Amino acid sequence: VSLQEFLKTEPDGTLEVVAEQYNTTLLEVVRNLPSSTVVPGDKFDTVWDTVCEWGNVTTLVHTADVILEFSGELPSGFHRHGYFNLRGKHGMSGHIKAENCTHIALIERKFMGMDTASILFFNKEGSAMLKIFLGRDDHRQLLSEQVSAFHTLAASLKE
Amino acid sequence: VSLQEFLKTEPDGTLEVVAEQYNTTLLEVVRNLPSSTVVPGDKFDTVWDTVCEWGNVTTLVHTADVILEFSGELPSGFHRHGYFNLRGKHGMSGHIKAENCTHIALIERKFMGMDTASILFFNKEGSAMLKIFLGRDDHRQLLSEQVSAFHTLAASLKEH
Repeated sequence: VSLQEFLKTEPDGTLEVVAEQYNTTLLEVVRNLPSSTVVPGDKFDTVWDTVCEWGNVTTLVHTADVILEFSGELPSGFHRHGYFNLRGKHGMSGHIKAENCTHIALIERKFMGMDTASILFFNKEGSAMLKIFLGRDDHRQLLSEQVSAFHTLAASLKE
Repeated sequence: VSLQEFLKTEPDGTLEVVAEQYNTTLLEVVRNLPSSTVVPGDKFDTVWDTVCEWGNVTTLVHTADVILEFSGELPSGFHRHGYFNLRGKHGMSGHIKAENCTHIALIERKFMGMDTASILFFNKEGSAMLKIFLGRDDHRQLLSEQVSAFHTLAASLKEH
């Protein structure tokens, strides 16, 4: 089966190993998803500044040996000398080489039966440099008000 | 000219640049610092559980394109199926492949004239998988109560 008709079931797990199995990038897998919106990285400020208004979200960084995730409001930031510098908001700060972000995707899919809505920031190799996931309530369901705002952003970008 | 001689006089920037400039690993640079304590990765639980008592610290992860840092209390965690899983309370959670941590270092040095005190967790290639830095006050000075606790941990790591 080719990649696009394969991603039309719903993979039993993460999108990263689908990319392996087809000798391709995470970005190429995301493009072939049933429900994804992919835009160039010059939409970074529009996407970032929009999510900053959504309330508590989860920001995630993945390395070979660590996953750190931060639940809370997305900090605002400013550009200086190639860096996007986060302003310290109740805990999380740091910097992003935002000009190395060449693509951004908004994704909706099931992950092990769980509705998910995420924003993926891609580097020039087609791999993820950062992920943001929508927040959840006490019964582990998405916050519908955030889902609505996410849908508004996807429509404004593309769809 | 040699690495240890070069480090006896405080480099003007980060320690990775020194390893870059010397074509070696960050761990080898850290070993040759004037003020460092290096222990094996089996001290992970002792180090982690100790820092969890220190108050607000800064935990940092560094990738090619992102640095994220979290200021606050270090979350406790539990081991399961090879992961150390954080019980994220006030924001930061996640998981660490702690059995891939082969060395831990406690470091004190000046960074651009600033006293700093850090804990570096190393992978088997001798590079950093995670960093924890001591907290600061509004004048950007270290919290001396944390520095004292850091010194207590370094002394205890030198028992074995």
